[PDB]
Amino acid sequence: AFLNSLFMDFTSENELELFLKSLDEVWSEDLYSRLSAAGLIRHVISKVWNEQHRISMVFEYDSKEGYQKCQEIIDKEFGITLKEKLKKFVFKIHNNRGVVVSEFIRS
Amino acid sequence: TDETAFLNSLFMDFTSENELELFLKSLDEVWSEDLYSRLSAAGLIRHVISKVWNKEQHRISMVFEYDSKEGYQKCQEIIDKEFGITLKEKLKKFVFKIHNNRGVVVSEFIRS
Repeated sequence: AFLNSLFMDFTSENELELFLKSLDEVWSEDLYSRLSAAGLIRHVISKVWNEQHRISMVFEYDSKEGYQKCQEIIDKEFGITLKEKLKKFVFKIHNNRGVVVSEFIRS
Repeated sequence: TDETAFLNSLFMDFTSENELELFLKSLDEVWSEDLYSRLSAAGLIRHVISKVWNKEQHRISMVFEYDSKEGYQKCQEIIDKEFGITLKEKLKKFVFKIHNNRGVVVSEFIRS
């Protein structure tokens, strides 16, 4: 129903790599338990081959209320809870929030 | 459960909303279940098309997920053989640049 296709751009490859090797601390099991129960269907994190030190994150929600409930959780998670923990990384976020027009899913 | 190894999170920006709406209304001509059946056998796991809510742009996002990068390339071959001069010329009516973002999946969470 809803999907945020987000990109995180870092100032260096070393920053990107430390972040990727530190994922279980940022996107913890506890956080996923909460987001899961609030509407989160999937979350994929991938590298982006490039000039750019870019990370792609695609989030899929079962509804908009799902998206919003999870976003609040996420907004608080990084904007407040992990704020001081994430200052070691300088990065820029590009969000792409949208309603799903069509979807294909293999058997 | 299909694990995604390779992914493209691409986006397209149009010079007008009417053009975006027309492009959306022409996707069923492209992404037929017939084509999807053959691409899915070649490694396409998932394909999601979305209308981005952004007041500054007229944007469409697409996320293609593959079981492997080899699957991605076989799917590119299939797409090449699927369309020709008729699509080529339909796309000449539009103006947008595709922003691709391809790479290896590092982490995947799927619910339950």
